[PDB]
Amino acid sequence: SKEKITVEIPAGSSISDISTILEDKKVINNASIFSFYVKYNNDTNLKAGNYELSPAMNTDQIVKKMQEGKTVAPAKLVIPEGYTLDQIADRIVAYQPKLKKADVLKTMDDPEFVASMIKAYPETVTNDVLNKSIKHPLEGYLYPATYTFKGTDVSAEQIITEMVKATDVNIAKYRDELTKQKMSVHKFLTMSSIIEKEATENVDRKMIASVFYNRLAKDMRLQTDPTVLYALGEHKSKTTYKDLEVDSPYNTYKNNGLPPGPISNSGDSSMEAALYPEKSDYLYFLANKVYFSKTLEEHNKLKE
Amino acid sequence: SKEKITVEIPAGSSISDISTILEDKKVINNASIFSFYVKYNNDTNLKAGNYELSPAMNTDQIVKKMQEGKTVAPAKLVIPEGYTLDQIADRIVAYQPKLKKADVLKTMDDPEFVASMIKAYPETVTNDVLNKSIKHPLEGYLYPATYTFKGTDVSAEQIITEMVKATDVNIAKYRDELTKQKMSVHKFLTMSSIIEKEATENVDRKMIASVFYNRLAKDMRLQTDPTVLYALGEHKSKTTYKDLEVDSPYNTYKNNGLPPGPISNSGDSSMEAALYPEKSDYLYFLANKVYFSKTLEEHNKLKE
Amino acid sequence: SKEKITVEIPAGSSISDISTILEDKKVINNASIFSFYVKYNNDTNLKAGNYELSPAMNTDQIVKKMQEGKTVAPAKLVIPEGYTLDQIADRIVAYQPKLKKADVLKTMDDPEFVASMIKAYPETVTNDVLNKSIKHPLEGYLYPATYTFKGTDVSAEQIITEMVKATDVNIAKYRDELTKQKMSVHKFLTMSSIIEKEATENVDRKMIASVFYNRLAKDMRLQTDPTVLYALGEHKSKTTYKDLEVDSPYNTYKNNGLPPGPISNSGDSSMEAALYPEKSDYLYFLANKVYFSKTLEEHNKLKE
Amino acid sequence: SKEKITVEIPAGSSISDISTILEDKKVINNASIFSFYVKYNNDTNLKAGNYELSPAMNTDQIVKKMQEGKTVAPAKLVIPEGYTLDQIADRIVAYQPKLKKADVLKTMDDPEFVASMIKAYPETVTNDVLNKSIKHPLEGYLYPATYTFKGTDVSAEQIITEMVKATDVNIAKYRDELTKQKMSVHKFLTMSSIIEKEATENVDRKMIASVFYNRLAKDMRLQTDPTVLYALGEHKSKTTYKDLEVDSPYNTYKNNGLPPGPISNSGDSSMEAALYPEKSDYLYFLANTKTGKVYFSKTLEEHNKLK
Amino acid sequence: SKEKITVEIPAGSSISDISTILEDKKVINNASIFSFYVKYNNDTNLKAGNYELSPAMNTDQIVKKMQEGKTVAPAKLVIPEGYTLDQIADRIVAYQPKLKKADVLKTMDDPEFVASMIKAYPETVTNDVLNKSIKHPLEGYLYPATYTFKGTDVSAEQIITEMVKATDVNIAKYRDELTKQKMSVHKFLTMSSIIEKEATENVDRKMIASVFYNRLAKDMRLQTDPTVLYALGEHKSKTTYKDLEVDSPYNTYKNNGLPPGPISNSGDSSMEAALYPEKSDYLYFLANTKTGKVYFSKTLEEHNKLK
Amino acid sequence: SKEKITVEIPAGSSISDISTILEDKKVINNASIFSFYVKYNNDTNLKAGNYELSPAMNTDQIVKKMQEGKTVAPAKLVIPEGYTLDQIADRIVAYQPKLKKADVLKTMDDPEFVASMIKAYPETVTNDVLNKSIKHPLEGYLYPATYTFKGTDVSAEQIITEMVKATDVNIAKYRDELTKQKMSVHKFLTMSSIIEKEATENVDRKMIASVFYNRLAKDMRLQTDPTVLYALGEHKSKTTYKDLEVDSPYNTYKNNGLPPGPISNSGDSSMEAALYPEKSDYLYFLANTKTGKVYFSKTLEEHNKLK
Ligand SMILES: [Cl-]
Ligand SMILES: [Cl-]
Ligand SMILES: [Cl-]
Ligand SMILES: [Cl-]
Ligand SMILES: [Cl-]
Ligand SMILES: [Cl-]
Ligand SMILES: [Cl-]
Ligand SMILES: [Cl-]
Ligand SMILES: [Cl-]
Ligand SMILES: [Cl-]
Repeated sequence: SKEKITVEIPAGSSISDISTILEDKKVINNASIFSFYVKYNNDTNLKAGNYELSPAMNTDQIVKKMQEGKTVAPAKLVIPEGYTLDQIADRIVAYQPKLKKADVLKTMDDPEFVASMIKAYPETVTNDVLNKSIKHPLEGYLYPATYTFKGTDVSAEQIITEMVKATDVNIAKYRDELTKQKMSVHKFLTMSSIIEKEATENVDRKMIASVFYNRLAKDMRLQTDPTVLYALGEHKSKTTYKDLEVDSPYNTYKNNGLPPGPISNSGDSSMEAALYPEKSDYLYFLANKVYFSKTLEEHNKLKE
Repeated sequence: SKEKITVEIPAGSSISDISTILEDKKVINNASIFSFYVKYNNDTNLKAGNYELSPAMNTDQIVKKMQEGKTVAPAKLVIPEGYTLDQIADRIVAYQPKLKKADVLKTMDDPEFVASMIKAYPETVTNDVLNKSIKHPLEGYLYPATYTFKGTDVSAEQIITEMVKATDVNIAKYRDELTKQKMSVHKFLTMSSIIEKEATENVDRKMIASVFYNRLAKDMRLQTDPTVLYALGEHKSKTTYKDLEVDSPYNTYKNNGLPPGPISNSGDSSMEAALYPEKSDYLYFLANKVYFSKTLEEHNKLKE
Repeated sequence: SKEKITVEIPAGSSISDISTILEDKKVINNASIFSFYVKYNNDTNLKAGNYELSPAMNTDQIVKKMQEGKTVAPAKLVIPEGYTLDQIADRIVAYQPKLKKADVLKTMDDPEFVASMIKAYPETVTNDVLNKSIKHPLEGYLYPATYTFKGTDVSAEQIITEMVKATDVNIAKYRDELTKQKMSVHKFLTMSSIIEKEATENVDRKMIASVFYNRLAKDMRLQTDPTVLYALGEHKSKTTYKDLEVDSPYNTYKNNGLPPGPISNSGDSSMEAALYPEKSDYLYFLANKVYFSKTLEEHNKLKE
Repeated sequence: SKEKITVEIPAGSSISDISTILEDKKVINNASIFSFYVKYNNDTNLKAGNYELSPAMNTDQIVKKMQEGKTVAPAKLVIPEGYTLDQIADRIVAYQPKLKKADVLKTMDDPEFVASMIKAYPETVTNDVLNKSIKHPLEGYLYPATYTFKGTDVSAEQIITEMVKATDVNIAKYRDELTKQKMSVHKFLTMSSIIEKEATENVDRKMIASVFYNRLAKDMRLQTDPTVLYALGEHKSKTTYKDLEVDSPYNTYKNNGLPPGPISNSGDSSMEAALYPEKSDYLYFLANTKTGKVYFSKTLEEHNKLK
Repeated sequence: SKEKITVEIPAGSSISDISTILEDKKVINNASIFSFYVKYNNDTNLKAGNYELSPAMNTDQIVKKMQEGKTVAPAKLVIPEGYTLDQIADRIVAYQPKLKKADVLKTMDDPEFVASMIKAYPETVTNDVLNKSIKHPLEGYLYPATYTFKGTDVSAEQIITEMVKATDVNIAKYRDELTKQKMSVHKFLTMSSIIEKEATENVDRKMIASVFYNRLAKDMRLQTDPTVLYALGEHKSKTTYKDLEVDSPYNTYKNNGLPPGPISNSGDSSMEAALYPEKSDYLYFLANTKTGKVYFSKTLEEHNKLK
Repeated sequence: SKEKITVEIPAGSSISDISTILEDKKVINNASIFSFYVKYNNDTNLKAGNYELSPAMNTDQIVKKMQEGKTVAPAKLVIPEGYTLDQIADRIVAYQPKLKKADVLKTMDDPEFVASMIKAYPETVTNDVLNKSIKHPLEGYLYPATYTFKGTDVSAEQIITEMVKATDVNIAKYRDELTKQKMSVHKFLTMSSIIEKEATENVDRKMIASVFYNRLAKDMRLQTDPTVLYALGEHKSKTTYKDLEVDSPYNTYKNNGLPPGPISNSGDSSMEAALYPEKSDYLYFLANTKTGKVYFSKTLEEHNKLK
């Protein structure tokens, strides 16, 4: 009654994770033993979410409540900012384990599914996503936020649709300014993503933005590493010299202008940054504390 | 529904084997714990075969499905080529564990059971198997292949009968050529078995056959080791000099001609080899790469 | 049906013992795990006896069959020869665990129970057992043999009564010879017990008997160690010099003649020995091979 | 030769907590079996912190590192913006483990140590820091940067001195403007700090600064939460109502003007804002408790409306 | 003194997989208890391969051999027929563990190493191996036999040289026939190889050879699967339809003639077949996907009928 | 300082078997936990035999003794009555472990060793032992007693010699009677042995002896089971019907007279019986398969009636 304890099970939680949350919250006495019960009975299909449980509630009543998903708040699909479709796919299958990563990736790039989004969100997803130079059409169109779903075994299509919708809803406030600058949504999101992937912790994004706009204006290549990493389709730390020679239109070391599309989704500061850049004469920047230099010399003479 | 996983349990699988296949296939989380469940409840009578299972299927529902043998494909009794009745008996009891090896061996050599085969497969099993010099009448008559059975607790007689039948069915294609060369089935199978036991991996069986026919024709003893090993009734690696003195009609070091019967069952290449030997003047061969020498000298001068 | 396995559980078997017999006989796969099941469910009241069990019989069906005592042959109370009432009491409580040793010992020496035996078996248990010099009246009257009982929670009185009855039944054959030599049952059993406790493995009991009769006849004390050990009420190996001074009528080092009664029950050879001693002039003997010497000197000069 | 996984064990973590983090991070295979090891051997004295572990690392070694507390020692001493002396003390202890937190705090506030700084950097640290109402004299005077030391048992005094020197060196460019506006280094760093703690990453700090100056010129209290939190010497995110009543000169809800000194150190961004604010009519500001987008409103009603 | 059981741990085997193989092979008694040992001690870095273990061998030793990967080192280097340079590279590494697979492959294809062979064995390895269209110049030139080396850190070059020398020595008997038919050693070894990969043990290779020659004389492509598999540098059993479309001069479904070079080494049986085929009218052949009995049919219809 | 418990591990004991005997004997507390230790460490090579263990003895030591087979070594070599050479061989090996059973048996039957005994003890071991029909020449000639040896690696020959010497010394008292009855030492020891194996402890051996002599004088076969069992070289309790048909001169069901030699050694009791039997008309005897009380009946019917 008033002896209730509210536990929170994040999406993608292992059996040990669940067991340990239950012990931390005093619902059960020993995490190992609960893990043993689960594996012994093969009750591994536990649903994430928030549950109202009580101490000395029989182990089977607990497990059964979790297998039936009788929650007080649903499981949370958290999609962070700076994520590629591939990374988002990892989260989706960790959240809805009956889905397989290869199928989710197939749906995201499916011509018929992509066309449905173009039709359903015409002012956000346009024919621009169909450029043959783009690797994955919806890259950058799945918005960073937490999502929940009421259905059972929800499809990858339903899940992805909500992430496109959130993008449509959340950039509505930027729409008049996009029209004022005659900037397509696609380019807006492209610029935001390159700003997103370079932006450190507390670094000023509006300055980073100004460096990229300044370079576009003077016909200098953006020479931004996260685009090369994206072309090679990998989420690694550094980029070697051999990587700088990757033959891809996303390679901003060998191609002038913005890449064919975004390389990830973006946060609001990166979006504000793209639309309202700072006015400066900076053409270079180095990350870690971020030093903006305005000449060829100052930058090269600012190593170590 | 579409969440089904097909698992395959080979005949003779231990509890650990079963447990591990279940973990490999993602039906259960932990092999040790399933092993523990089985032994704790004493549910050790699990039937081999193929099952349609799903993840998070309760452990008892899994075990119960395996105890009742509710399979999508039956258990497979695999009898390899080059096997003696004794080895086949090992497989039979591993496949149908309510049978005891001593009883299976008794049935194989039972006068009344042997006579029934002579009557049921008259063109394959003839009075030749009744020669008092033969150790085990049906040696070589149980064909190498995979067998399945629908009945419950099938008798050793039913099982053995099918292996005799398969021999009858599969040598039907060689029957006209046997008549053409006036070669009894018994001798055909005898020759095939000695070819089978000498044949290495990729060695040419038709040459080995020609050496044995050449020796028969010149009244030389076959001097083939697997026959001595057979006489001593053991499945060992080497044959010592004291073994070469075993007093048995199967001993081709002390008796001229083919032994009284086969020393094992044979594959199709060994059978083709027996009926269609190569024409050559080779009288010796040494195994490991197989070198055929055509004179007394060349062989002795080809050691190490 | 024909898959039955007969297991034998001796009286006094621990849980490990039971578990191990079940594994040895192939009824279960693992003794430890069965032990775990028993202790986990607290099903420790398993009845000894012989059971018809089968492999893959569910653990609970096995335990339940043993808790209900549904045996094919009852539990065996084995009483060996050369046992004191105290040792017999150990066996009784190990066989019928609801009884307590202190109560069983109380019943054995109870005046009213002793009198009932005198009344029920008048030609075997007589007033001689009431001599105030006797430590335990029925000492030696409980016969060595295996006993079984059909009742539930049988009383110590019922159990002891059967051991007195067996003595009455089994010495019936010696009765005419006892009358011929005018030897009371009490003395007969007393002599048998001292012969029983000295008798080694293959030593001749009729010679030992003759030494004790020879000593009685010449008024020499029997000087037999097991009587001193009995007086001190202990089942130990050796007897120190301080033990030889125990002030008890059972002490045959300080009292002439037979002790007041038996110091244990006896086997048939010891009984035959008491009634039909050998004729000799031996007055001493030393145990280990047993050397009988006929003079004071020969014995003392036969150490080490 | 081996791959290194950094794991973090939070303070107050139970044995199950630790086991499960190891399994999550793929250093061990099974959290239960690890819990059993710890209990069986009775190795329950496991220290919280950051460790560099390897998968397949023998269980004994893992446990032995946590028992002894052989945690990740940073190659360099990094001091970020918006940090108080207490937090700097942590980064210092983490970097030079032979030093104890209590001593480093004492050195910071040691009258003789503070007097030596007033003597060594007279243009930067002046008698202003000795004002009776200041909690910690050098609060705000240890510059945010990356420092390294050649020495072996580097003392807290040596380290702190390098941070005070960095401040002195790095504000040299603002000297001319400070002299022109007649703003003391102390009031300068005070504004900078209240600006620093109120700005999310991308916020326009020059507007935040203008609000404060506007309030200051209009005799309106600054009412900035970070100053309340600093008053309580507490590193939390939100302030309660009871906190707003705290008796302290640092409480800008109860006192007009700037607090007696800075509440943290500041980045160049904030320093520029302090000296070069924007000329505007804004007197209120609110950052979304979601996006971190700062909205400046001219009047009290406009501000309240944003709930 | 002790009995030795060889166990095989396949690549990608889980801990349960390993435990159960040990129990199956009777090296340990209980797979569960072994899994627990591995997890408790955190000895999860167990290398795949072949090991010589003994029953009753202390658990620590077992695990220690697998961790260190102290696998069965063959006394001799055996190279069977039908092997490609990649497979020879494995047998070499297994035999001389100090050598790495990547280097052995590089040596095989090293322009300077190949030129040295053309110089050392001029009657056997000629400029033919330097044809632009060949994947690996020495493919087919390393003879199948058993080799042994007295040396200590025998180099890949020494080893490969002995195999090339064996080829040179062992084809000496075919020289006279090659000269008479004017068949280069290179085309000789090419035929031999396509014959080798198409014959089950007992099949009549001289008929297989006649089919190929017949097709060759009739301008019919050889359409032999093994050449397609070799084109993909893949050691599988069956070829899919997508594989038959692979763009490569080695693809005998898309190009007439023999491939640019051999696809493996060959046994004497195949070599005889190449030089002494049977005179016949067969143009197709099919081996049972069951018995391995090869059926030669004269026409296209007769062939198709065997499904 | 410590209490010692002797435990016995029978041949073919499983790990559970061993664990449970240890628990029964109170050397360990819990059979399960011990089984787990054995399996976890993979110490499954536990030798059968008799061990002196102590309670609280560290588990590792217990297991280590059984692995190495460091069993209870008797201080002295005791040879009881009714023992055959095979059984004596066991007592010898148990006492002097460096010796192997197969060698001790060979020495016993070694022609040169036997000839040396015929030479060293000519009054006792004569050419009679070399009779073609005897299984083991010295069967019955190794006296039952307790022996001890000062030597270090005492040989089987030295040991056997002492037992043959004991026989020679200890039958000296019967010499005069043997000469008077003209009974060879060999027939003497033969009777003694068949008398020995047929007597329970307290049975009157002089009556058993009279039966045999009576049968012998009446040309009735002795039909004594122990001779049949000895014929089969088997140490069992009961003889089956198939055993009674065994082809051997030792089989007294198929041959008249005494067997070719003794079937074991004998105690003085049996020896006296052989030389001084009782004069009686008994021709049959039966010992209860319960009490071991021997009943002698004069005729065939009286005997059969006792079923
Ligand atoms: Cl607990
Ligand atoms: Cl697990
Ligand atoms: Cl087991
Ligand atoms: Cl349980
Ligand atoms: Cl349960
Ligand atoms: Cl696990
Ligand atoms: Cl086991
Ligand atoms: Cl442990
Ligand atoms: Cl341990
Ligand atoms: Cl316990």
